[PDB]
Amino acid sequence: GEFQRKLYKELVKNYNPLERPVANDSQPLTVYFSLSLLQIMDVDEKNQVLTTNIWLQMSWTDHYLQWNVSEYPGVKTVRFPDGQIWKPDILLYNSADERFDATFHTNVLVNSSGHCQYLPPGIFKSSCYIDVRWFPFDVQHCKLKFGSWSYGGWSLDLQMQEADISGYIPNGEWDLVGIPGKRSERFYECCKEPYPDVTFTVTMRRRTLYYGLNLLIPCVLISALALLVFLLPADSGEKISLGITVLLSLTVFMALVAEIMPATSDSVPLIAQYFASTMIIVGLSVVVTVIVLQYHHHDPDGGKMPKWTRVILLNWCAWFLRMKRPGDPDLAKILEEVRYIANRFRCQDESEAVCSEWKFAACVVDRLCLMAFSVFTIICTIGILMSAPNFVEAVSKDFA
Amino acid sequence: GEFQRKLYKELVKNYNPLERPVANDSQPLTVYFSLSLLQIMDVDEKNQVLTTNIWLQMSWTDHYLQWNVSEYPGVKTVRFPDGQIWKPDILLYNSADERFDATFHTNVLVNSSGHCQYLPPGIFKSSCYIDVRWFPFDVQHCKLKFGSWSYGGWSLDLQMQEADISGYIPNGEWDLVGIPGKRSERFYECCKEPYPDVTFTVTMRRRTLYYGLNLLIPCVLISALALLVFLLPADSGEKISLGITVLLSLTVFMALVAEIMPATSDSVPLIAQYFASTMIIVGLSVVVTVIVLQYHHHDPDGGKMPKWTRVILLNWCAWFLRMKRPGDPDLAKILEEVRYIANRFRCQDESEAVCSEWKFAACVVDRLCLMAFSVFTIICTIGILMSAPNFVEAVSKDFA
Amino acid sequence: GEFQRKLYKELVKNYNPLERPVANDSQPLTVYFSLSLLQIMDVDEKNQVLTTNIWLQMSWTDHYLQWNVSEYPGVKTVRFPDGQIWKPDILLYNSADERFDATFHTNVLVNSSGHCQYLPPGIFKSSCYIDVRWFPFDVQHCKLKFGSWSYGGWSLDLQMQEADISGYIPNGEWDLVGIPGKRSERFYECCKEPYPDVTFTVTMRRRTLYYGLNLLIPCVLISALALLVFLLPADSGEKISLGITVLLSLTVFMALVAEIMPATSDSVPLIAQYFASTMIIVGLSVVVTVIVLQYHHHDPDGGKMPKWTRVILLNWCAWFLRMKRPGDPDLAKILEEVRYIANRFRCQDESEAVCSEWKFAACVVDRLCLMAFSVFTIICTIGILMSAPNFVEAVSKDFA
Amino acid sequence: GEFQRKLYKELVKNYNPLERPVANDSQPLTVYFSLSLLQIMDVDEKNQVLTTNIWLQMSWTDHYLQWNVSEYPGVKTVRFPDGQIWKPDILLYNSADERFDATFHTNVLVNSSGHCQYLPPGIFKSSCYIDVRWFPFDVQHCKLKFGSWSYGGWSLDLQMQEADISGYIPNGEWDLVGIPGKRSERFYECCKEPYPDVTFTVTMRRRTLYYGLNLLIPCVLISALALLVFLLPADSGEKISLGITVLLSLTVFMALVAEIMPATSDSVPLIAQYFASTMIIVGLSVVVTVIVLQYHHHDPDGGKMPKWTRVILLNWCAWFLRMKRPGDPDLAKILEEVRYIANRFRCQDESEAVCSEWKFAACVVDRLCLMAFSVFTIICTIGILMSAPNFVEAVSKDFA
Amino acid sequence: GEFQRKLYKELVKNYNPLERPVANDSQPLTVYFSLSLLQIMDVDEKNQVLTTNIWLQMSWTDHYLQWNVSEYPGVKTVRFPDGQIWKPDILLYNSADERFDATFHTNVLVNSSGHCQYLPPGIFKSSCYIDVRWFPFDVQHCKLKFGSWSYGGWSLDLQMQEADISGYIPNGEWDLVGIPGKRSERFYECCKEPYPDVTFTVTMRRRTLYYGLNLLIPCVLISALALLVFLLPADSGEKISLGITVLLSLTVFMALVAEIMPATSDSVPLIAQYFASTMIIVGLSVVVTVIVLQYHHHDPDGGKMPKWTRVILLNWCAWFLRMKRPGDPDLAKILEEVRYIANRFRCQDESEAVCSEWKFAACVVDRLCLMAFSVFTIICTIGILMSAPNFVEAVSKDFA
Ligand SMILES: CN1CCC[C@H]1c1cccnc1
Ligand SMILES: CN1CCC[C@H]1c1cccnc1
Ligand SMILES: CN1CCC[C@H]1c1cccnc1
Ligand SMILES: CN1CCC[C@H]1c1cccnc1
Repeated sequence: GEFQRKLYKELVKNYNPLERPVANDSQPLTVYFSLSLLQIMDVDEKNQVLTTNIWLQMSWTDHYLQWNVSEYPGVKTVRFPDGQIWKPDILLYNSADERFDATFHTNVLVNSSGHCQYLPPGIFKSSCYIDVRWFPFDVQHCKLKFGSWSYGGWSLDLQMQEADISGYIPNGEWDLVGIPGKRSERFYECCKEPYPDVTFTVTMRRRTLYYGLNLLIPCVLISALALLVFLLPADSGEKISLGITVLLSLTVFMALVAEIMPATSDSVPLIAQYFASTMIIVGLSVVVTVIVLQYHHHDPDGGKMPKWTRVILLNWCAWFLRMKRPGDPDLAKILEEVRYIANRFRCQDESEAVCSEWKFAACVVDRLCLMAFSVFTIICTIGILMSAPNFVEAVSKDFA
Repeated sequence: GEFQRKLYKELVKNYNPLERPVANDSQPLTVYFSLSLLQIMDVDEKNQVLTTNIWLQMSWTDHYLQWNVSEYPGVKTVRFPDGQIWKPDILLYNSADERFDATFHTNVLVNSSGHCQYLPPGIFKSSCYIDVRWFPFDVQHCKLKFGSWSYGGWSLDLQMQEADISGYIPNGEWDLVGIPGKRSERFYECCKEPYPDVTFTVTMRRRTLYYGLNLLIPCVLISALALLVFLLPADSGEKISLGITVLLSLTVFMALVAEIMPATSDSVPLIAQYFASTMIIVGLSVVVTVIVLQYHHHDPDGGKMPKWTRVILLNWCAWFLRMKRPGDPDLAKILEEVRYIANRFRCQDESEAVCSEWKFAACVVDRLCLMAFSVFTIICTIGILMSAPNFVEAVSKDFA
Repeated sequence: GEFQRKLYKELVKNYNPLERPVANDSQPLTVYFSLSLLQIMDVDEKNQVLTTNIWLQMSWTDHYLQWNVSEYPGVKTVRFPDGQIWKPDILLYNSADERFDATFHTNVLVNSSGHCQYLPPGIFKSSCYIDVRWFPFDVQHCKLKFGSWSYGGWSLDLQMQEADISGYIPNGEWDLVGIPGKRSERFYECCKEPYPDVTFTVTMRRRTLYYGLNLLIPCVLISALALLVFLLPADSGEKISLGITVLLSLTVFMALVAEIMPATSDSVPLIAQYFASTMIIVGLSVVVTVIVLQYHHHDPDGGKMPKWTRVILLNWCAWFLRMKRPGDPDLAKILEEVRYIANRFRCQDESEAVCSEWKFAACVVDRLCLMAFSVFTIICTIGILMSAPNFVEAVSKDFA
Repeated sequence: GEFQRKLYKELVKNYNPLERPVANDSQPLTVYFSLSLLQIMDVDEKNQVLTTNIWLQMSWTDHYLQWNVSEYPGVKTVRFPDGQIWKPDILLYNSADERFDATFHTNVLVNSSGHCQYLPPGIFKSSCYIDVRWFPFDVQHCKLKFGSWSYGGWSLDLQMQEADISGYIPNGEWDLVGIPGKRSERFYECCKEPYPDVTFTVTMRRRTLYYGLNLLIPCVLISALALLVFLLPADSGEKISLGITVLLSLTVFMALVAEIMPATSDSVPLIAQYFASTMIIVGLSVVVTVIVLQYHHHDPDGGKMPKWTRVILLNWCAWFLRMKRPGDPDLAKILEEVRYIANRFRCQDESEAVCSEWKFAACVVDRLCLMAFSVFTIICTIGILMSAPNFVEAVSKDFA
Repeated sequence: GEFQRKLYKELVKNYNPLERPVANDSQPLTVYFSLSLLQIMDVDEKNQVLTTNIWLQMSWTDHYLQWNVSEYPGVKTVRFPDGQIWKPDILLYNSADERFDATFHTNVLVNSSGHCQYLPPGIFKSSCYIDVRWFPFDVQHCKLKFGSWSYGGWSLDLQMQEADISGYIPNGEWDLVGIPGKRSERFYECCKEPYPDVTFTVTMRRRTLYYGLNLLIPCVLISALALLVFLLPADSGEKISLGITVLLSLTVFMALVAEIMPATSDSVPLIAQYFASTMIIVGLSVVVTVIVLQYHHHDPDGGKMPKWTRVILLNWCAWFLRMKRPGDPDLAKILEEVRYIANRFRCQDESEAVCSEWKFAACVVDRLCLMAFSVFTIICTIGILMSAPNFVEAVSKDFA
């Protein structure tokens, strides 16, 4: 259109894109900054990197891009590309992207009264501190720091508008609690001028259904299966095999799965604590299995039972568990020979009785250890899980 | 040519690439937008990222790029590169690429009557919601949202043309069901102007041949082989080894293959449910194996069976399964000694008979458990698989 | 030089880089397109992406870049950079690179008679269909489609010259069979103008030495050592251990190694078929081992051998395999007592006689199944391998 | 503003961005270079790559960008983008990024007296030598070398200001010791001119809580559990199983975990030394277990022990460990026959006694080797861990 | 300064960056090309990609960039950025980066007599053929080809200066042997003009301390521990378990670690050959263990030993190994009964003697095969290691 073309010709006349568009130079320029979050595309615990897809909202009044709509009847808004009009140098301070600016420079809508608008999208990659102490029931606060790079408080009076999450799409792993913001002024060793900034904190809670179903439940079930080593009769040579195979499976599990955790040293993760507790339980189970096998395979001539252990293990533990406690010269020479045979048989029977008593003591120790270990692992797992905060509310929100 | 050079000289005379080419500024500009899908290169279930090779189709009428062919006899079409003529700022709203615009800016052909065409290719990386509840028999709908970034409904009246899949090449993993689309107008908190957009939904079904062959069949086969623990005679100490080895192999299979699923918590995947069912079956098989070994290795002097279990396990289960149920003074002192030997032998024989009865009870329990577990696992696998919709048609298309 | 500088000044005068350099605008411009394959950098079966390092070759006559060498004695060729002269917009249609154009824009040589040359290099990433049905003995045909983007048949008459592989550096994995090319005209729904293109098909054969040494041989050898379960005497209980451990090793092998295959569903790959056959063989070997152990550990009082199985297993299989088939009152009651002990011993002897017959039957079944499984695995492996085409020629080229 | 626009117009009049802004060309230009470390985002031991978020600080006096504020009442500072004013070509010499320069070119603040300021951020990726001889208790010194690329001592007199870590955020894995630096002049084979540079050395210490908890503790515990093979009674048959399973688990652990060490050959890492010691201990334990099983399973008729091993193993080791040491014609023919039976029984008892003495000797060796191996492993692990320097202080800082 | 600004104004007057700066156009331009290798950042055996950080050195005489220093007292050197003065289009022919030109375009210094200098750095990624036949003791020669892209011999007379490695920082993994180069002229099918090039060959040797310590030693030790299967007494059922577990661990080791070799078929790598030999040794050991178990568990009623094997295994091998070779009517009916009992006992003793002889033969076979296998494995490992060239010098340089 003739009017649009003439207005475009007259609008850039004597216009310098480097100049701050203010009628009075001594007065600061007010820029309203906001944010429009859409997706928490990825959060990387190991690298402490937050990746989001957001739209930055900026607005300011331009003193030179004004016209009377009566003289230009058809046009009411005009769009300027990058590098043709002044734009704020608002940057993400704590950006982790290889190129510092991840915004996609788009056009700039302009009022008929000089008011401007700027909505550059972009995949923002910010470095936020990630806490894994209460993993996976942790609540993460990551901060997005936005502020003008080379404009101070006397020049660009940055202002805050509430973040908009109307277009936000739910993430399958993280539940958003809110995105509050704050505006503050900081001094720098470079210069004697304040540099106001707008910081948006992203509070997200991790959904624990997948992790609880894939890590906690299988490991708890395998630990409960490890207790089966104490129900295997000692006569079958499979207790050691079962215990060591369970331990090998679990030690493969921890190293293979719980490696996505960052190599931080701020504190021990809850999952690490619980894996360590399970490893201790399984190792002590193997130790007790070795002790039980040592008691079971005792030589009758190796040594009699000591009085204290004999009396305690055959009276007190039996009472507690209600275990059942088992239990012419030719004739002369031929008689002597058969007497020898029978005496040897009697000695064999006495040795067998001693061995049976040893086996009973071993089985009693085994049952007592099974009960104690089951109680210990139940209480330890319950306490470890309940130690983390927001555990009950997380379960109520996820499983219920 | 002289005519072509003169027309190029006269075409850009007083031409502003920022101006919307409309004869009447108060009227909007009609832009026909379409899409030409070529390949679904990659869909990332874990990353919720879809990657496709597509060509965007845009066409609009330019009021300033017109000429009389009679005055330029040889030329009929001209091409302008990027940044020399006005082009719609149509962008992919839900882009997941590091740079928002993935299009490759190509030349722009022009009619002799001002009509234009624009066919920029590009590797579009859009973020779509990926549902894995019915994996691998899931049907996925992902939306590609296209619309002008800075032009509203009063300026750029975006229209729609049906997507073209004539050049589409098939994927070896996903079967296209179609690419429908819709045009809608929505408001934004920025401005009081509607912004029409065109959204193309991609409906793709996953081909399940590879997954069913490489995950389902091996796991069902190994679960069926785990039932062999109940056909092993208890006299050989290998039931526990077989069971624990099968369980370890299955837990490695799970934690090694079922990891490409995203860590979502919307719902439990079907494959996760079926792996959990298989894990429960194998664990309970190990528990029953320990029970059978406990029954088999019973001390004769430990205690007789309770009459209830004796009668039930020796009558009812035997009848149901048609089990076969097995079964001077020198002479005086020599007499007493052989009497003692024979009495000891008779006691040994009766103890052996009791032990054999215990072994029979253990074997009968084992067989009953084998039958029950086979029925349970068959019905559970069949039900879990048949629960997912479109299962039968997926099989008919893939295997048949 | 003065002459060179003057010629450069006069050559750009009134030159428009957007104009097609033709004396008669109605006459199409002839562009000779060729390719210079240098390397096959990488071919990605999983992602269906081919990566090559090639030099495109273009040649066309320019009407405006001509001069008389008599007037410029010293200069005979001139080079222009990108964006200063007209260049064909020849693009790789089926490109899979994040940016569509992977070429590196270099200078353009010019004759003293207007003839031009343009050889841009680049790492080209094309989406070619990869067939893994006969993996690893497959022959892959991948197509590189080149053609002008915005120029039709009435404007840019593309012509094909034979591809040059003179500087081709052989790859250590793939053997180049040839790079034939073809030129065709195809229509588009946009426009009523043909768009000639040049398509180069890359026929490469996979060298199978590495794959046959690292995958086929170890799996065959592991199956051969899994057949050893049928040579272990049943009295020693490690048959189940050996069989299950070999099955575990093989199921780890297949999952860990045969994962570079794409998740395609066009057809079952040969390596997948062979792995499935090996899995079936090992699982059936475990089943037969369980059956053999069940026959070996049979209670003598459990039941006599059925007549049919007894006669056939002790006559027909023995004949076939030529197996060896094994085999005052005081005195009165002392008589009665010794008679009792001897009768018990005789019954005992009959008991181990029956047990030895059972063990012989189990061993005969074991040897028969060993022979059957050996012959079956041999014929299955040979047939599966020889089913794929070009097997013999591939072996003759690689190993011989 | 009118004053701002006029000043911008007059400031770039006759200004060449290529010219070094100095009043006297013969005098060098003083540029104060500093650094503002913000985060140690990632260090790559395998790739010898350091990644940090830093802000470079540069300052210099410009003789052409000066004005009298009395003539421009409102403006006091002006900002110039890249490419419009002269900037130092200060580059990171040892950069490991695909593009050599990673700085984000930002605007340039300017005084009212010509003084300048330049604060370009960037994700700096540098190649620093990484020493793993004391892993994970190592202290790393990586050098960042900054200096002008094409300006010498006579032209650009680079000066140094102390690095600022006021805005530094702690890293969860590395504890910063300090960031000292030095300025030096070094010559080049190209040119007879010094090129002063500023080199910042980053001294970081690795926090060892995570590594000590996840690698040292599990491996020490597994090694301690490997000694349980010596407490297993020899009558049971799981000693070899336990030993070989522990060795397999440990080698799987080492292969899967100690792979993020770089493949350097400068020296053997401490973790590699300790893993090798553990592997040697476990292998020698398996050898000792084989020897003990050979001693335990000795045929009585195979031959009596040598007198030397007899006396030593039954006297000296027993004393040291205080182990208990176990321990008408018809009548004639009937006597002869029963005498035969009894003599055979006596010979059997003699052989049994010899075998029991063999078992006692085997158990004595087993206990002695258990004690020796426990002492050896404890001293070896303590010595290896204490060999690394700063071990005590690292433990005190992390665990205490 | 005024002089510097005036010289900058006068230097670019009538200047054309496209023009070759030569006084006589017919005469070629002499460009001195060199290289300053700094670091071998990474070499990719699998990808056949060599990554180095180098500085390119170029120098040429410019006819138009000359001035009299008397007229410009202060300035003596000037710097031009990219695109303002003519630069050689020297490119890396065999590049592998996604963009062909990986150099960073820095400033260009100029003499007071027209002599120029150009030092563009960059991370150069070149495709070099990598030979893994003698891995890890291989010596790699990779070629970096540099030459003018669009300038021939008649125009740009390229000259070579020796590569500079003064600034080289030694790599931990690879030892530099030297970087010699050559200059040659090649003809291309495009043009009838020679195109001289400079090719630098990088001769690098791999330091083998890490690989020898982490692959060769563990596998040799594991094979030596697999040889322990022949010292286990056959009475303990653990030979099969030990052998199969070692084979499983080794087959995990190979497929898990020796995967960074490329899938090349030029020749079998030394490490692959050694792994194949170890696998064959372990499999044959398992076969021999199965044979020994078959001999040990022989039914005495199965059949007598063949005379040949009896005599050879009891005489020749025993002599060679010096193995010890073990070794009124009532009275009548009581006589008959006791005679029966004793006759059965004598038959039992004869059977036991036959079984003991079988056990002796099995043990002798076991010891003989142990000796043979130890000798075979030691000779095979020594020979396969010594086969590779530069083995002794690599050992002397690394371990000594
Ligand atoms: C607040 N700004 C952003 C970081 C430093 C500071 C600054 C000061 C002067 C010139 N550039 C940047
Ligand atoms: C519809 N457009 C795209 C997203 C927001 C909106 C918009 C409005 C004004 C200026 N830029 C963008
Ligand atoms: C041949 N070109 C490449 C693909 C389609 C066709 C085309 C048609 C119109 C405008 N641009 C491209
Ligand atoms: C100090 N500069 C940076 C590295 C080399 C040196 C240099 C010398 C001459 C021309 N360019 C660079």
